[PDB]
Amino acid sequence: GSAMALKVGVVGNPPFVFYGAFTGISLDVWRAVAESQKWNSEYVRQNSISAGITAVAEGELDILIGPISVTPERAAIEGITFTQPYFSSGIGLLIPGTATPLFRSVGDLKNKEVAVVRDTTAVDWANFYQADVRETNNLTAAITLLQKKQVEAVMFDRPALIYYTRQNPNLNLEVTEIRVSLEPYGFVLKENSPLQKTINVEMLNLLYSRVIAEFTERWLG
Amino acid sequence: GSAMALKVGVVGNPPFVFYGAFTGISLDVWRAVAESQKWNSEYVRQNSISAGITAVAEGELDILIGPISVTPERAAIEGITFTQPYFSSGIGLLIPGTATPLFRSVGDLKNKEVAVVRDTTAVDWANFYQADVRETNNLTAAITLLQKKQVEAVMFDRPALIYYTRQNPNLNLEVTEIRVSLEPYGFVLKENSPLQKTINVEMLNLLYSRVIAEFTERWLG
Ligand SMILES: N[C@@H](CCC(=O)O)C(=O)O
Ligand SMILES: N[C@@H](CCC(=O)O)C(=O)O
Repeated sequence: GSAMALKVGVVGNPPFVFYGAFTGISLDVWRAVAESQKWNSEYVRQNSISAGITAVAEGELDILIGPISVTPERAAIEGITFTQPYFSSGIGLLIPGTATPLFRSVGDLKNKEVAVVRDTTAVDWANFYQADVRETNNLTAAITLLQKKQVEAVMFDRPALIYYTRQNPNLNLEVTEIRVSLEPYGFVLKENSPLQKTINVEMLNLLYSRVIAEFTERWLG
Repeated sequence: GSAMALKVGVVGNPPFVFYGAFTGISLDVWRAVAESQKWNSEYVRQNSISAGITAVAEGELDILIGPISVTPERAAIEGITFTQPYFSSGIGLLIPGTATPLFRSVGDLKNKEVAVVRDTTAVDWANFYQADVRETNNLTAAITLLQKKQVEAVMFDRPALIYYTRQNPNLNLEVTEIRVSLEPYGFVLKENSPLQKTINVEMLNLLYSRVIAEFTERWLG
């Protein structure tokens, strides 16, 4: 097809998004949608979810894809609308194997030095649970702070934390059973976008046919 | 407030919707949204989800509330759009206590006489799993068919089935551990509705603040 390409902003971490050029669960979901419509895409990495959402509202992007948590604050941003969610995720905690007795509930987060990645929902949850929040630029940085000793835990999306531990079994880090929150992931479109219905219908088809589950199993099963 | 009332279509069964005038989890969610905006409502019972969706598309209703499963086929209906989902439900099976050994998986549904309520997602799931589908007008009718012997099971939303058994412990009916599907519940608005963002933001607030969980616990905890 020689039709104008949709400008797709990409943000997020493994296993939902990997940067080569772009792969992961979120990319698999988007590509299945685009292919079903024979649409062309032009991918543009975004610095953060906030930057990406503004780019969609300002018309610089047609859609923002990735493991984007659907939150009240984000849904309130003028000019944008979320698609139906395609994944139900949880925000968890990564800690040293020796610290497992210390982290048994969210109440245990109070006053503990917790590392979080900037512009992620974890920043707000860590503040809400009264932790000693230490913001970092990326997950690697947050985990490097855990490997040193500045922090006692890293709060971030559970699938990303589990994926990380699986690439570094040598580290002896553990993802607690604690679920700080349950959050749905969705894509972001311009409000009243003429693409909204088509995208929702296709994402729902992928969801109900268990195709999204297959994508997830390929990266985290 | 003397502002024009929003026309709210109501459809569904307990514990999400009860008909006096209207109560239940779905009504609690909607009322919390309306109250936060100081909106006036005018409730109109709908015969079915399909009828209700058409009424929203045709402008007869401003919104359709209830335990409405967000499906690809419904999302594809012209002129409407679903809100963000507010509940994650499962479609289950109600069977006699003596039949528990017979229903251990969806594969066991093949050729079994299954009762379903017309215009519910269960009709499609029962057909998909190759059951001997017997459509009925309402849940009471489907269960009355189970109490007789025309059917070997009733396929319907799990929370409604559990609620039913709890009002009739004398019956000795059991809700199997089988989950035929996992489906999100949402409300239906007119496509590009000027109410969409406000409604989504409020429903998300209720969700994240655990208020929706409190509503559910009040009727099924
Ligand atoms: N789900 C997180 C982002 C997770 C990630 O960057 O992988 C958020 O929406 O803030
Ligand atoms: N969730 C079902 C309806 C359940 C009910 O009527 O209570 C559907 O969307 O078909």
